[PDB]
Amino acid sequence: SVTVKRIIDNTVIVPKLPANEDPVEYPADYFRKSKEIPLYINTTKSLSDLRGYVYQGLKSGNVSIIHVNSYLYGALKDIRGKLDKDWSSFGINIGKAGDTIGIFDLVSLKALDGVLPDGVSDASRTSADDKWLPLYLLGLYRVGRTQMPEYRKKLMDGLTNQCKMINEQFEPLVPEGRDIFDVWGNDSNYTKIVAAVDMFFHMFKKHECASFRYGTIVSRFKDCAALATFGHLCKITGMSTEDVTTWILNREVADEMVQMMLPGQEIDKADSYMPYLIDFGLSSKSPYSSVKNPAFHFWGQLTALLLRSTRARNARQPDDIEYTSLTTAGLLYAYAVGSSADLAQQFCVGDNKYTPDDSTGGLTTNAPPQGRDVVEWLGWFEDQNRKPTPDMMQYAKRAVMSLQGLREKTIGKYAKSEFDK
Amino acid sequence: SVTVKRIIDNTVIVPKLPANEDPVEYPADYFRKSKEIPLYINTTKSLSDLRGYVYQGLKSGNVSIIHVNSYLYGALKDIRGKLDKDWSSFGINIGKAGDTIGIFDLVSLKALDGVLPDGVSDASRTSADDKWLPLYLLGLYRVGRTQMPEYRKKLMDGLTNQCKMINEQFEPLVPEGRDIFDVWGNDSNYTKIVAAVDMFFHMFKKHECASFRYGTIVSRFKDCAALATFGHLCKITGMSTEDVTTWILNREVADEMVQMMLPGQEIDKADSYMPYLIDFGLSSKSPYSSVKNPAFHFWGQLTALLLRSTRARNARQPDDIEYTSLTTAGLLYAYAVGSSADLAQQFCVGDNKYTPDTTNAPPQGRDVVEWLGWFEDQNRKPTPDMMQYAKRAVMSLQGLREKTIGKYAKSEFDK
RNA sequence: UUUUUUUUUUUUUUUUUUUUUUUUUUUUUUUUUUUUUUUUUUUUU
Repeated sequence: SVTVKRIIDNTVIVPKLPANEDPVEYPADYFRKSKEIPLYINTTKSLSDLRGYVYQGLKSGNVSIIHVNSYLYGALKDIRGKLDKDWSSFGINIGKAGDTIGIFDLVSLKALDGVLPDGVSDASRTSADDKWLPLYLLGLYRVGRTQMPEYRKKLMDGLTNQCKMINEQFEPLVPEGRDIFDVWGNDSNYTKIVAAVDMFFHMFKKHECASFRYGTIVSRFKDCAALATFGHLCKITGMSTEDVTTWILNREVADEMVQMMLPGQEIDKADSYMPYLIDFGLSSKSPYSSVKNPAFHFWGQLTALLLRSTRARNARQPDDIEYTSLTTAGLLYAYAVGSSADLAQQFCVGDNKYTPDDSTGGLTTNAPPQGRDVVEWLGWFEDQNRKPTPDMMQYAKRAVMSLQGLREKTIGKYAKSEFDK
Repeated sequence: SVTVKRIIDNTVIVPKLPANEDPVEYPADYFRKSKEIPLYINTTKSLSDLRGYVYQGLKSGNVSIIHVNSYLYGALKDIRGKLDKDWSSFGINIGKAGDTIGIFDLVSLKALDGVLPDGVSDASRTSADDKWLPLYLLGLYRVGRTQMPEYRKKLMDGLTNQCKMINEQFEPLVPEGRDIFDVWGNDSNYTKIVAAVDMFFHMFKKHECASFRYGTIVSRFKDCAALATFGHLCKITGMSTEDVTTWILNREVADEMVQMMLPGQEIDKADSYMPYLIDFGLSSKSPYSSVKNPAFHFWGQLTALLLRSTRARNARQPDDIEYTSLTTAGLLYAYAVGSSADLAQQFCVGDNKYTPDTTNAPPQGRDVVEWLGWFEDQNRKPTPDMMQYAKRAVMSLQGLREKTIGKYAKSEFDK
């Protein structure tokens, strides 16, 4: 309808509305530009010194990020790990058959000049070093993310990990909520280390030091929720990835989907850079984020909730998506899966059940399709005047009533308002 | 009916009522007049000094706006940012062709003479300067707007931002509510800076200092709510902008609409001056305001509420609009969209579903004409199903502030 | 006794402001107050 007129007086009006941008950036379409990920670990002073500046700065309640980065690089240059097979991503050849490589085999540059305390702090601290101190430093990255009292839930475990080798304790005193170390995550160089470590131990899963993954793990797939919700959807319906896809039933979800499955981005790859696209700063607007995939995110989570997901009762309810239609589509999917059990004899002793029996005996009209086929159901749905039948509605009610403790703006609370009146 | 007579005695009466004015002012119809936006950053004394007068005045509990403006101009003349493509708005050619430009490439004049403390304050403060001090100053603009305890919600984040570089803390002590800095927003020169900064970093989205956008952002589209509600309406119904338009069903909403879509105002433009029409003082009565688009604003928000918007349960309920009719029209729109799911197979494996296969059964899709007609058939009075639809949309809403269209909606439909 | 709205008037008549506002919306990115890994009956000589 490129053209709209106003009837009263036959004048043209040209409906337009403010431009929005934030185009996503994929990982591949970046190793076009550079062919290395720069890690500006700056000053290169003694490790013995650095071990000091931190062990102090920590107990103190302030310590330069610049210092901790430098210390980490220091205690982590263990060139451990022997390449099982080969290894390469996005063209970059990280190593190969049994080469020996270490964490920072992901691209080190140095820089700047200014620091803090002079040359050499308090010698008091020894090689109660690598062992555990780095783990702490990395641990805090995880803790620095959660905005809620749950943080002290993690820190608890964050140290009841820790105790392993020396049995120390707390270091700061100040809660968090953003101010303390909670802002380390804002240091492009810090994150790059966290990512490099996680990506590294994800490969050498078995390694005395692979315990460092604690707290370094919440960097893997950071800002890739949509991919995850898609994964859960499959697991939770029993359907294949291609079958689940066909059940997508509104454009902007298909749009979203197409956007996520763009090829040659290595998402199905074992150990690639793609999962850390954010923390290595490969991309500044993830294509797989839940906020750039709102329609999908809603549909997928609402559906899983109707199918009894626990995860899904607390997902966030995006804004500016087409709710009513998104949820009608979810209901249907949920209803189809919900009433047609896979159900098929699996083992036997000489006597199977052949499902056959002259498969026609009950309702032939408004009895809904047998299996889980989009076409059968779409058609059945047409037959129903494209308006949810009372049973579906009943299905939804019995899935959302008896949910309790629902945070507002979650799709849990949305679902319960919509269906359990 | 230019003529009204009184039956009892055949005398003419001439109904008239008080004149109202506030005609709107568009942005374009202004770069007719001037061709520059004047920024009277006054005194031009040392930055080192200024850094002082504020760092003091702040911790104190009073500091001249005049000073802070000057300080800002001081720490912000970073001529950073290299023009990606070209850049021009309303005729004004801001930059070009790989040019390098900085924030204040939007028109500086100087003025007046009088100030406050003498020449040089407390040297105590250094270049813990640009880094973070300006951000604070700008941050306050945002905080200075909200009239509610939510302000300390923003200031919280307003500093837990802050904490990056230096880790400082509070500066005033006195809450807010209009008195402290909450009045900086009244300084035509202050705002002009806020706008210039926002408009600048909206262009150079990627820039070490682009973090300054915090708190400078609520100036973008300030007093342009109607435009926003129209955008949400589209997003929330799934309809195109031209299709949504056709669902407008009462004159004064069409009037309103026509007013908003006046051409050559650059509203669909990426980075124009239009969004900052108020803070650059391009216009003193926005055409896009919610108060100059009441009917639209009501209709648009009511409809979105029926369609499950969360945003919309708290919109304000304008006065002096035609409620009953405005809401009948909204209901219908909401009912149409609400019952006809887009619903269409999108991916396949060799076997698509071809959709191919009464009286008071309502139209199939979402077409105004089909529905208008169906509605005629219904004696232009909402059927029991619609009414039911409305109820199930508004009951189970809780926590409604009064004068919101949330509360209006719940009173009308969930008896 | 004579009185009688616990009425008053003087003007009034939104415990409305119009100057601009109107999601007690938002840096951005983002969103199970998920997860180290192993487990996961606050089962047991």
